[PDB]
Amino acid sequence: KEFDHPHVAKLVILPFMKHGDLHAFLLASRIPLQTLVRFMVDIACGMEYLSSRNFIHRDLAARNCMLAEDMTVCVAVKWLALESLADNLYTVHSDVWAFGVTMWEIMTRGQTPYAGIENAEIYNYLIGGNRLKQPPECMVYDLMYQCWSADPKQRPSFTCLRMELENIL
Ligand SMILES: COc1ccccc1CNc1ncc(C(=O)NCCCN2CCCC2=O)c(NC2CCCC2)n1
Repeated sequence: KEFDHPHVAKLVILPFMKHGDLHAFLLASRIPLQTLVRFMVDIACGMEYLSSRNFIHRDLAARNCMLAEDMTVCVAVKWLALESLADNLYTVHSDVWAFGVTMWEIMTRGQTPYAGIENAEIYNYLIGGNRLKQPPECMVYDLMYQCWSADPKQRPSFTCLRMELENIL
């Protein structure tokens, strides 16, 4: 883990991050569409770097992304792909799933995905063709929705995700 990218947490023994994790942060602010999308580009650059080095993360979520003082985000069952729950299969494609849900957390400013649903009924709930809902006023919903295709080969790579997100400006 001698990785070095500005959207991947350095190994120093971790740096001190003035503004906390992105989850607690987004939660402080609830209790603009333009700052949230920048959050998403960051995590996507971070994730592009890791998967290029064939590092499979396995626990991507807002809680595990960190805001530095400059306010860039760096990357450090409710997030798990169909195939990770059913077959304990973890890949770039399930990491892409998790990002999808992180994209949703951001847009809900830190809501527990599938809030009124138990851990145990998410699978059943996901094979039903059901996904996380488009949050009240959200443009973006389409990209995160691709990230949760049943066929992991239809989920867009982190390079595509970043571009669709960078593009959206
Ligand atoms: C999780 O560990 C890390 C991973 C990657 C880089 C750095 C670290 C650890 N560094 C670090 N530095 C400052 C903090 C830290 O707490 N900073 C103060 C943040 C307080 N908040 C929360 C809402 C707004 C605010 O300013 C921290 N917190 C851990 C992470 C999640 C909960 C507790 N952690």
